[PDB]
Amino acid sequence: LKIAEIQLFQHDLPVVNGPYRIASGDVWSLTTTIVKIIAEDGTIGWGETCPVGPTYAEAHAGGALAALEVLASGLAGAEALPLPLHTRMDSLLCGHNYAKSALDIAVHDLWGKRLGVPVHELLGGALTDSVSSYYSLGVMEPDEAARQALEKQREGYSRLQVKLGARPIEIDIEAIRKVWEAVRGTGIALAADGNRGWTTRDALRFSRECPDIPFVMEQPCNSFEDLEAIRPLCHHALYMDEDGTSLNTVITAAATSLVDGFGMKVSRIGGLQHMRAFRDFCAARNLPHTCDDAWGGDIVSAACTHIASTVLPRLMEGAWLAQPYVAEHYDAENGVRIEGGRIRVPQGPGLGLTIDPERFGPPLFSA
Amino acid sequence: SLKIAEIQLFQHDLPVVNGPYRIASGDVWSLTTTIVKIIAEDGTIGWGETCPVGPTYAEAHAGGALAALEVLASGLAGAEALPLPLHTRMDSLLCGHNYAKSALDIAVHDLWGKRLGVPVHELLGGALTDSVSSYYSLGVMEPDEAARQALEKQREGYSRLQVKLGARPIEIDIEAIRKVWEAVRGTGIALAADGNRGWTTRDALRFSRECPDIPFVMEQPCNSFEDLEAIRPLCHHALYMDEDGTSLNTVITAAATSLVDGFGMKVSRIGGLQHMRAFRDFCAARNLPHTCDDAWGGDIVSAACTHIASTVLPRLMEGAWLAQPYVAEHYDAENGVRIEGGRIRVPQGPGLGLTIDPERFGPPLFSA
Amino acid sequence: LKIAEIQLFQHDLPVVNGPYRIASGDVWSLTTTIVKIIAEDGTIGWGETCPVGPTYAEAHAGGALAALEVLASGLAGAEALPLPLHTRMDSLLCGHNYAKSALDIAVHDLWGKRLGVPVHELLGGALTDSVSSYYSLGVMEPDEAARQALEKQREGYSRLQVKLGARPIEIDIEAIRKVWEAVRGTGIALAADGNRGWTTRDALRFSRECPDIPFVMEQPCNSFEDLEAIRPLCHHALYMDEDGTSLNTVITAAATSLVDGFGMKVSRIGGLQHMRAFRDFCAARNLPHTCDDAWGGDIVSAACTHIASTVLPRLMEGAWLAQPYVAEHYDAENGVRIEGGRIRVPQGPGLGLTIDPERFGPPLFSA
Amino acid sequence: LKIAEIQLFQHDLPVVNGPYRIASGDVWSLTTTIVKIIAEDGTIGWGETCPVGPTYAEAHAGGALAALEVLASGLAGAEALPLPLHTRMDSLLCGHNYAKSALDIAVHDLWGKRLGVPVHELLGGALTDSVSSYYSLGVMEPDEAARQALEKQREGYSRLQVKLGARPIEIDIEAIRKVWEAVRGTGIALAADGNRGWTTRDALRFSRECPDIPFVMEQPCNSFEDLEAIRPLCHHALYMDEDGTSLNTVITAAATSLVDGFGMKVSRIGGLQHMRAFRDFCAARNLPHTCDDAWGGDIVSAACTHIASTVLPRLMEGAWLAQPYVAEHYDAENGVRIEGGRIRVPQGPGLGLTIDPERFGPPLFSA
Amino acid sequence: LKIAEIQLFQHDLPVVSLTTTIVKIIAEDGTIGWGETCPVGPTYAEAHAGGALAALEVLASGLAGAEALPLPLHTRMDSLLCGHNYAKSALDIAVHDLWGKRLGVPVHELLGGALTDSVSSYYSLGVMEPDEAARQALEKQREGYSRLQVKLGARPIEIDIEAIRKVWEAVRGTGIALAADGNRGWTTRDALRFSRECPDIPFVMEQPCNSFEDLEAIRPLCHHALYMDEDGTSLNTVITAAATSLVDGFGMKVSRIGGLQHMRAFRDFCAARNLPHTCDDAWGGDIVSAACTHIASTVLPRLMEGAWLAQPYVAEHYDAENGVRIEGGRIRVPQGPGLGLTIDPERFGPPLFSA
Ligand SMILES: C[N+]1(C)C[C@H](O)C[C@H]1C(=O)[O-]
Ligand SMILES: C[N+]1(C)C[C@H](O)C[C@H]1C(=O)[O-]
Ligand SMILES: C[N+]1(C)C[C@H](O)C[C@H]1C(=O)[O-]
Ligand SMILES: C[N+]1(C)C[C@H](O)C[C@H]1C(=O)[O-]
Ligand SMILES: C[N+]1(C)C[C@H](O)C[C@H]1C(=O)[O-]
Ligand SMILES: [Mg+2]
Ligand SMILES: [Mg+2]
Ligand SMILES: [Mg+2]
Ligand SMILES: [Mg+2]
Ligand SMILES: [Mg+2]
Ligand code: NI
Ligand code: NI
Repeated sequence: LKIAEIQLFQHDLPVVNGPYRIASGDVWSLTTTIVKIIAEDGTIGWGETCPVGPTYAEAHAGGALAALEVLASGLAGAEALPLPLHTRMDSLLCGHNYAKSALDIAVHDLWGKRLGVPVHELLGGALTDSVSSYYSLGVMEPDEAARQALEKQREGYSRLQVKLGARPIEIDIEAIRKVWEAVRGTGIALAADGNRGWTTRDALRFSRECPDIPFVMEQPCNSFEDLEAIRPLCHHALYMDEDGTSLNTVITAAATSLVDGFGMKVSRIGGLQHMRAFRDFCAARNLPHTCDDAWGGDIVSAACTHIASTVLPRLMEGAWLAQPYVAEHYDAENGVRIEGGRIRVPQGPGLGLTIDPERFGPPLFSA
Repeated sequence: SLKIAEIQLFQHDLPVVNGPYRIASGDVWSLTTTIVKIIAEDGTIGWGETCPVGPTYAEAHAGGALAALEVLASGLAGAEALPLPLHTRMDSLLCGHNYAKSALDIAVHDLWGKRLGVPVHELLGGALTDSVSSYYSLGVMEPDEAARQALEKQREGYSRLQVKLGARPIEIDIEAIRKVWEAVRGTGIALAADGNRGWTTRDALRFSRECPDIPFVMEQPCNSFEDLEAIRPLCHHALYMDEDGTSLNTVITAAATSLVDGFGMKVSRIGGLQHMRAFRDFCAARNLPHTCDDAWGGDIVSAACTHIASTVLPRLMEGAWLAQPYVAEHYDAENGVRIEGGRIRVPQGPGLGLTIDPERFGPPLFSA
Repeated sequence: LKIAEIQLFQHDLPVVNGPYRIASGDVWSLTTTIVKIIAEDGTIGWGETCPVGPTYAEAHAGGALAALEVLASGLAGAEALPLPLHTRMDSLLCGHNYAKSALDIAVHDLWGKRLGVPVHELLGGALTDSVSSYYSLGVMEPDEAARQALEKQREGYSRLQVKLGARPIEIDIEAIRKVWEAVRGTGIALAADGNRGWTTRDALRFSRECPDIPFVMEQPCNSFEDLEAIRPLCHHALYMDEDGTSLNTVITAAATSLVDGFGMKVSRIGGLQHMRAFRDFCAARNLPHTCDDAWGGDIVSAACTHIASTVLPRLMEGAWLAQPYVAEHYDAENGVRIEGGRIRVPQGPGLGLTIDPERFGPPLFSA
Repeated sequence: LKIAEIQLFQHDLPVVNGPYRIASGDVWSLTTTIVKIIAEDGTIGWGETCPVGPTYAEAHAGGALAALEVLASGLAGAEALPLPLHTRMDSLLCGHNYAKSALDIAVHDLWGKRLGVPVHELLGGALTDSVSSYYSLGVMEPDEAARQALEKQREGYSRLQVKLGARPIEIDIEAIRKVWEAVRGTGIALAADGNRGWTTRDALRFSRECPDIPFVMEQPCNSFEDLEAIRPLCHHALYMDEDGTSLNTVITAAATSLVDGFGMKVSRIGGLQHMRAFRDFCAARNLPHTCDDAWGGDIVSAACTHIASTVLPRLMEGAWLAQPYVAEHYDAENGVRIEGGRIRVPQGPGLGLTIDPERFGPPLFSA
Repeated sequence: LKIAEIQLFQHDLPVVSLTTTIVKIIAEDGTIGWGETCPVGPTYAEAHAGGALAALEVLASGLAGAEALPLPLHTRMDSLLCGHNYAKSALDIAVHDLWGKRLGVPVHELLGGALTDSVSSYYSLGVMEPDEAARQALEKQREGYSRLQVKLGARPIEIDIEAIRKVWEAVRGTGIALAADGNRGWTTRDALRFSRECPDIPFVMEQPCNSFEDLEAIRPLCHHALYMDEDGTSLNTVITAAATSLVDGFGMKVSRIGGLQHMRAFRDFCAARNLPHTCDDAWGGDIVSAACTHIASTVLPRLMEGAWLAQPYVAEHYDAENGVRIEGGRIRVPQGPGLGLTIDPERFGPPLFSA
């Protein structure tokens, strides 16, 4: 089955209860980029990519659109299968995983609709009908973080990510301690996310002062080299997030045993094809990981949920979704949502979405 | 959610045409293959196969295949016929025994493709090519004769030659590789020197040191992972792992430490197509060439290897070796894959692309 | 003296007060595989191998029988001595140490009977007339683990292994702490056996939270690579168990100083010939080790007791026997047993057992 | 002096007598992206960035424009100095060095015009009035490469880069051998550029077969990890080019002594501010390097020539310019050009260019 | 069976003399076992005849009542004296002799079972003029030796290189294995040169330099195999060397490693790691040579680089009938009980020392 046409759209998503505060930069609203692939038989597949602001990673909305124009321009006539798609995409544009991801998601949607099976089947088969999620607390005053921590634990979340940084480390330590005192005993898993915001000096301190607090340190420092620096000097587990920019890079990290796990985003790694290989890699190495993306609506969230359902539950640290912060569903009936801290896995063909072909207005670009 | 309703096991002898096939770790005259038939609840069937290359090549043998498949089969009825649910269930029934698990994995991919009406290569992500390269394996033999066969095989169209060495003085192995190279230099054919675990580090160092002018890769020259690590910083020839690549975990250790420049990879050793496709993706990310082989087998094994090989970037695919030229019979005489002009046409039918008579292998040895 | 005939049998050993709980898979009852070697003069030697279920290690009862069939089929005519035996066995079948072990044990039994000396003499000579043992606590409720631990210390065991895993690490930590509370001050040695069940994340936490508890961490993680990962980050001693699958691998581990000691099983290493080499390696390196096997009756237990008797007591962490969990003795008079937490070493020829040749019924296979 | 306005333009540059063949992908024509910064007093500075096709690196013309739109939109009121500029740019957009480079170049042009001094003075002071260059031979038949090598050597180039790859390694070896047979005896420097195109297998072979040929191996393989893999196994010097994506990564490479030198592009490292730091790092480490960019007209070429003039000549491997492949000059009088294999350094204020404010037509974007 | 008495003797072994030290262990039933240790003079290793005797007096004085088995023996010996492996080796050999005699089986059976009835040997060429070495090399190849060790050093590296090239030219085509033994005599500077100039000559470099550290220095810079000899002073050190893959093989001496009990462990270690090794000792008569031959017979022949014996340089036998000897470059393995020797209890005269 061949790609006949590709259409590109953008749409705004304002942060409900915003802003969402991250040490690398806060977000109040997001411009998502939507891909529709149309097959020669008229069937469609949807894809999406939505950077969380322009400073979180090497990605932005205008960049997604520009890269997708290049990719779309060379894709008519290509087979709508993941390996042929990626081979063609790599021949048109180097890098830009986050743009490539949107086309990859759309191909998986189209493929599943063609064969009449859910994307999770195409990814090897779901191991579960519902997946755990985790809640991310933005950088905030310690007492409020403690208050929300308990609130989200009572709502059913199995894991809590505490965002830190962009302020003195004293306050970050105060925050993690207060959150811990609020939720200790509940068995909820704890991640301290520095979002590249800490010098090695302060990362060493954070771990050294808190041996009694069972957080994992998620991307505390700004580079792969700084993770290597602190690894032999921190007795807490270390997780890579922002630095995991390719399958190659994660292979370097986990075979050198630099980290004990990953925050992983579908768009950063280049789509479900590479996310599936990443999952298989982590399973082989017994390394827990999340199944996230940067931001987005129903399309992104469906993609993450489908991949998350194929991960051994003990290794799946949770699928984080932007859903609670997004005031819209592209598909009000079937769009995934967090319920009791968990997410029900879609069972329809493809991503499990029915979205009107003209939902996102006239195309910004067609090829 | 199509479930497995019944599993049947069989064994069948495959005598080596023009045998024996000579390896440093153990010669082979005839091989016992183990066949799995998975019957789904709608009566659709999937075939799988595993056939160790004698009992001394690797930690695997025909009797062991059957015994492990009995344990796996006994706990598999009612399982979903999808790769991840299958492997999760299999791992809950029996630790290790990748070569046995591989047969069930292949059968599940066959059944899955038939249910969906698509070839196994589609299920593995999509073929990049309609035909794949192969390589010829010259057994350990007299040097001038190795050279004569090497040229014959090059002229048949093989893109790559594997020269089997070992179980004799290193002097002779060096003589062989030089005679072979003299015969084919200038044809551009790729060259692998396979020590088949047979060299001490002493002799491996010598083999590389004496032949900088011969562009072989050294395939599994020594007996262990540690010995590969020993010679790696002291050999200026590329090094490939084969026998030591016993799990996804192990190959990840090897390639991210850059111990090797490539792999001979066998579907059964890695535990089936599910793991082989992850391995493929790992090699693609690392730009590491690899083969797509298995130990031995008939049409079922050979189809499995051809399907995965079709999904590899041709510049990284060192060839799919098949036992086909050494196997007198085809299970499916019409659709069974075969080597023609040193290459292999990729099957396009649903599943593995085979139709095998349900009673081809006689009554089941075991059913569960 | 040459081997004239080999006979194979299987026998079921139901777990007394079962099941025995392991993170890698629990056990309710076990099929043991018995080897009888008949020499050309009619003298017999017995051997045995019994995996602890099919998921603990790469070994199962059906695999033992299948491998022993191949080995037995090429063994008539071989000298009944350890090196000629292993040389012939390696020419017939690659690997399968647990099967090869049964034939090795039988050869040592036969050899000792021919020469009129105990197996411990053939292994270099016993250093003691009784050996220490250790008790293995299955995964259980922390308070009950603590109660059983004190009870076993009071029986006279010099060491306790606490099995952990297949549940949240919080509970494993609660268990080790409560066990320690119960037995501290008695000087009983403590092992915390993760049985390959912990991610590196959780292994780091287990050590980090408990510097005050003198456990060794026995095989906390699933691979050699994960042991390498946590080694520079845990201040507790690390022991290898399941990963010690050959003399080659042990040499890698202990000369890189990856571990401070070993759980070692006779079947995993391939028999008494390799176990005595292993013992000599540990003595040269001052590394303590156990002298165990997976499971089995009188034959396995005799083998473990004989090798254990030749180890310097300060390095011998104990010989664990399945005996207390096995209802029946093959030789009720001479079969070894744990008394006051210790085991009296047999002094008769060979393994020190006399088993009726028809004890296990007719042979399943003869060659 | 503050920035009052930023204008963005694009312009076509067809490869004179192309294509220019690279393993990572050939080029027939390039779209350049031009920046004009206007200060509050009306003085202007010009900048430029022109990726060499979309597959050479993680950069493309559409991406340059999209990123520059984001950057320009937040730069009004910023001080026209390198550190204030980069600090502001980094607060607006993560990464995208190739886009940031264009604004950096425009800032240096403006700054030099305000102070009445050449950019090379602002960079610390030129050490020479003319700089060496090197000629890059595209991938071509070995016989043709050898003849072109001979012609360029006789023309006066001090160094030749031979582009290789995207074909059997046998042909690359034939090519470097013939080039060597042509230029041995002339003293010209030789670089063999694999352009990320070789597996480690083939890179090992290329070096092993040619110890008598004094090439440096420039970026033979596809990743930093692959350079690390071959480094202890190749007796030829190794240079990094494509992998040198930030000052951070260069520091990792040269302090671990992974490489003996660099091909460095101004746009990849993020502009003249970072190129100057890179220059100082190479001087401290005694590591030779080029002063190139990916492609471009007079603006890019001026920037490269200015930085190149400040490098110790013995460490300056040459400033490669796209000029011979570019039909037009933005400033026909003052635009730099290669003559006798060398480049005369401009001496006017700023970059030393006068370009009509309307040369590129109406702005595509203004902020 | 307990040790009742231990007697020590010294004897001047005439050459074709060196002071050998003989141990007789007498069991309580009157059964005797013979052991021996004989350093090659005082400068080759940290060992000498006077030291052997002094250490053996200490060991003998605390051994009455000990069990005549290898592990009880070594446990008691280590409790009486630290190190002195070469002295301990003599008692270890005597214990194995006595044990085999008691059970009526050869030492090779007690060591796990012989894999062959005859073992390969190798010839050691002393440091000599290059043309002479080449002439003798061919001579010894034609006698049937499967391996040739060329001793080098104590002179300019230029001449060592000339010597190895001339030897190789003389014997290439015969398949004889070649070892270049630097005898700790080369600086790393010269060891690097020796390998670098000779990639075409298939020697292994046996102990080229003076320390373990120097072997570590040259290992990543030499494309020739490296063997350890003199530095292999304990099982512990061997484990360090071979698991770090510092070397590709060993020259190993029974006395240096502390006797047959430790040599057997070393053999098993090399078999696990696929590392070839010799089975030698420093010097000695029939007792030392029997011990080496028994352990050598239990090694996989492909891994056994040869048992070197002092026998052709020793002008007498303790047991002329059963003493091992090299014939056609190989050694027939003894088959009688113990070491396979019958030596008169009064052969060496009255004890120098008894305990
Ligand atoms: C919590 N996230 C998954 C959502 C944001 O995009 C930030 C990210 C993270 O873990 O850093
Ligand atoms: C050539 N093979 C694929 C066939 C045998 O199974 C041996 C194997 C190899 O590469 O060694
Ligand atoms: C305690 N054991 C010896 C008995 C089982 O076989 C498990 C084993 C262990 O230490 O893991
Ligand atoms: C020679 N260059 C500077 C021109 C192209 O942009 C490629 C580059 C290189 O060195 O690879
Ligand atoms: C050849 N040896 C065994 C005898 C001498 O004692 C020297 C020694 C060696 O290999 O160095
Ligand atoms: Mg994060
Ligand atoms: Mg192979
Ligand atoms: Mg254990
Ligand atoms: Mg370059
Ligand atoms: Mg020596
Ligand atoms: Ni510490
Ligand atoms: Ni070299």
